[PDB]
Amino acid sequence: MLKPNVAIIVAALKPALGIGYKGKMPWRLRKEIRYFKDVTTRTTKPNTRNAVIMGRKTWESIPQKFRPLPDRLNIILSRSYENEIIDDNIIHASSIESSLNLVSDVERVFIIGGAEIYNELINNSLVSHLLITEIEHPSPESIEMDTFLKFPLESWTKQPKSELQKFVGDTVLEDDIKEGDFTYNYTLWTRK
Ligand SMILES: NC(=O)C1=CN([C@@H]2O[C@H](COP(=O)(O)OP(=O)(O)OC[C@H]3O[C@@H](n4cnc5c(N)ncnc54)[C@H](OP(=O)(O)O)[C@@H]3O)[C@@H](O)[C@H]2O)C=CC1
Ligand SMILES: Nc1nc(N)c2c(Cl)c(N)ccc2n1
Repeated sequence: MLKPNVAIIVAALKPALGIGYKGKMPWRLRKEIRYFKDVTTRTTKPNTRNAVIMGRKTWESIPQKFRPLPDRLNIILSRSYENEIIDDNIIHASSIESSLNLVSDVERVFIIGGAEIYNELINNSLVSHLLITEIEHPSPESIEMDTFLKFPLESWTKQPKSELQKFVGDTVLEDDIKEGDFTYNYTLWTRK
């Protein structure tokens, strides 16, 4: 696959854009996990699938019994890996672009984390869209976080919900979803 458009998908707590703590997500938002699953799995073309790219630490954080993520091509990046097709669902690679050379019959490509991957790949011009779940809490400072997004948002434009809807197709997008003390909304951003 040559120069595909790539999307980053992440959930962050405003205003600092915290995304983790000691290797885990600092929240368990049931509806959000379901949205992640649907957006990253659904395709429109016929015999295609989407590809999810992640850092080695992220891969290792998924219980072995629950990986690879089903119904998607999984690509794991490590600076120590040789470009290798493990099986039909798993690819090992040392760079995003090399990994993409190994794929065919992929519709969309998503970067799913973690922090290091995100903070590095945001500056790669292959990244054309950001799907950011913006999470709000009454006392954000009470949530322990050690990992944050460092995205140059001044170079990106948040699109209206209509554009997000068009992006996701059929997926139901509820507004101001509440789960415990968290309130969240899905958003789409494109480069200026
Ligand atoms: N809020 C959210 O939506 C999400 C949050 N996260 C959070 O992220 C955190 C984990 O992030 P982090 O620890 O940084 O882990 P990552 O998943 O980003 O893995 C980092 C590893 O990826 C490899 N890697 C990193 N950059 C590159 C590169 N540019 N090219 C090739 N390989 C590269 C390296 O592997 P090697 O060392 O083998 O070279 C590095 O050690 C947790 O807190 C987790 O909860 C994760 C996903 C979503
Ligand atoms: N928005 C969004 N983005 C991710 N990358 C997510 C991941 Cl990897 C897990 N595991 C769960 C929810 C997510 N939610």
